[PDB]
Amino acid sequence: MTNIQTQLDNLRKTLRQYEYEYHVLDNPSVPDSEYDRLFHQLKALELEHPEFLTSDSPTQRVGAKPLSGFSQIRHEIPMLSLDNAFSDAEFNAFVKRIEDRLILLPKPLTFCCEPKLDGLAVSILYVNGELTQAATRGDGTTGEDITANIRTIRNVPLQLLTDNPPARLEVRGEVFMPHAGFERLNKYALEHNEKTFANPRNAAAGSLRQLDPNITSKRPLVLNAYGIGIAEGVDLPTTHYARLQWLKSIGIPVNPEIRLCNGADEVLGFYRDIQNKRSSLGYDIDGTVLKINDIALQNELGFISKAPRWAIAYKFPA
Amino acid sequence: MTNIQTQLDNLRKTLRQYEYEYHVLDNPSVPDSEYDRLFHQLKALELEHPEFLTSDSPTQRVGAKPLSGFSQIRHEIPMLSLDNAFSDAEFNAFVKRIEDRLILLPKPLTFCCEPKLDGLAVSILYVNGELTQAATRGDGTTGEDITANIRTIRNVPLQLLTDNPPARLEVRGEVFMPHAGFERLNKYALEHNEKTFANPRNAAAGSLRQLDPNITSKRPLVLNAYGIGIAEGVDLPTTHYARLQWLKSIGIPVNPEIRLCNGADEVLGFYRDIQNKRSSLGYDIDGTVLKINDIALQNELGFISKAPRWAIAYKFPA
Ligand SMILES: Cc1ccc(Cn2cc(C(N)=O)ccc2=O)c(C)c1
Ligand SMILES: Cc1ccc(Cn2cc(C(N)=O)ccc2=O)c(C)c1
Ligand SMILES: COc1ccc(O)c2nc(C)c(C)nc12
Ligand SMILES: COc1ccc(O)c2nc(C)c(C)nc12
Repeated sequence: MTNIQTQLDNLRKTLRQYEYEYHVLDNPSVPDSEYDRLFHQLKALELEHPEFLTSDSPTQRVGAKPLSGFSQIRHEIPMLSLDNAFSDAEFNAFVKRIEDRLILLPKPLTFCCEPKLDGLAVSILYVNGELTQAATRGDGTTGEDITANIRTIRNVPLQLLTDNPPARLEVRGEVFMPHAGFERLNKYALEHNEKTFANPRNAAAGSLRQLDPNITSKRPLVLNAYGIGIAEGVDLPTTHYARLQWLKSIGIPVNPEIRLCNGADEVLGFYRDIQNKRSSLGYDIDGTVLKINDIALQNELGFISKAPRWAIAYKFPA
Repeated sequence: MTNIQTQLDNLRKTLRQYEYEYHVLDNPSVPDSEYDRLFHQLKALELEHPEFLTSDSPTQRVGAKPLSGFSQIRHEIPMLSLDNAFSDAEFNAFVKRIEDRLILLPKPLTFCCEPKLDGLAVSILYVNGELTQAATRGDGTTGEDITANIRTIRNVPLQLLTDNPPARLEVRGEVFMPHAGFERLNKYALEHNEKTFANPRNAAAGSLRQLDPNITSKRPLVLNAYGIGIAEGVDLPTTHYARLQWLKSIGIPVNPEIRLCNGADEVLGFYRDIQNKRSSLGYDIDGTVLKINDIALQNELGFISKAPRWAIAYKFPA
């Protein structure tokens, strides 16, 4: 044991706690100046004592050497697409189809309702708590290595916030750029002759495709986790909301506007409440993503492969 | 010009006409003995005058040398999957979802209704009328070269029945084995010590995976074309039924039980009529495949990629 290895560990633990509070809780216990005082106190010391520097330290978010092309990554568990509804009557028909397709319909049919961010789908792996690999969605089967670019996102933890993290946990989420960040960026490109971005979706996509993390660092990107992929060494809850609540408690950013709605009548109330809030969110939203909250019912219903909406195989019973 | 090149052309034209009548029309103009008389009259002569032998002659269906492993084939146009319904109430919900999803709902909503064969999905290419390539469905993106095995199917034309065939036409269909053929096959395996087949679906799959066409030739397989892929040099009709009627007129086998039904009430009548006929068809059927007959409405509705049945992105209007 030494006083400096004790100081480094203390600073790291504090700075991660301050980052959880600022980014995930939206409730920092200290001013930004305090957070920064300790940030460069740590950074200075790691450089004065290189032997005690760790790859997941809050000061090592940015890789100094720019990359020379992205590498392909075959996703273990596939990244699926989403079905879409464009009306109250169309949404109610999708529910009635599930109501019959199920073996037993519970009296309250609970749904985890969330806003649909206009963002880029990614998959982030965490091995024994620390971030080792990040990748784009791509076609769903294959994507690209955006690890050094995901590492630069201030609200993405480099280390999960738990003493017993799982063996391997894949966090699935959408990268996006909020309005303030988007407006600040286009002023800078205008003040320093360079291309401006059309809308926040394109700025985020363009920032993620950068091969120099130092550019990405300057881009004001943000993550919001929507699901889970690989889950080794853990017993994930039996509802989607609770799995989301669980990610929030281990250090991952999740959208605060997520709610549970019992049946289509309540779900339509949520869709309407978010449609009026569109004007005061601080980020873009295409709509609402609605999901069957019970995971057993999700595994009962299942998926549907690339297939027409104009054809159906109405099968016979035994 | 010579009398023998004139004889060969005449025999080929006649034998193809007799095959259309026997296999596609189910109405042969002559007895099987007449068809066979001419078959080996042609075969004998092609062998007495090898120089005038063609690769698409009715006598060259079977390749004499067995293959040494199948080659992979990347499908140009993808081969999609099918959605499924398990009840009257579930089917009506799928219709109501289409009724709203469309911009304009026609008064009569016509559907091309057909029986669902329990068969193996294939893709057959015809270049300037003659059969050049056949392939399995596989994952949808990639399949296997079963050209020499498809060539052996008595009801699959080696040459389209038209003086102006299209540039490239991909016929999409299901290979299956009828009951008589299936019962005759298992008696032969029992009488000559070999594995029997569980049901017609497995016998057909096992026959298609043979690398020696001579085995496939002996297996009593059959094709029924359900759709079209590549379509160069032709203006395909604006309805699914008419495209099917068109395949029937150029020499391809299509199921005779296919009918047009106006609206869900009539479609349910068809589903019921086929459910009672199950007992007297002479081949297996899992159910009924129902399709929106108008091709414009098909291109309006579109497809849906690998995606959950338990989730939906209810988007906002402009
Ligand atoms: C100078 C400076 C330092 C830090 C921040 C934001 N911030 C604050 C905290 C905090 N308050 O605990 C934690 C992480 C973080 O990213 C800004 C905007 C500017
Ligand atoms: C001996 C023999 C010859 C032909 C057939 C069946 N058949 C008949 C015709 C025909 N009638 O025009 C055309 C093609 C064909 O496949 C069988 C069952 C047995
Ligand atoms: C970018 O795509 C999405 C966004 C938000 C979601 O909740 C998603 N939920 C699921 C299940 C899937 C496949 N995609 C999602
Ligand atoms: C073996 O799969 C099928 C069988 C019958 C059909 O009509 C099909 N119709 C379509 C459009 C598709 C994608 N698959 C089909």
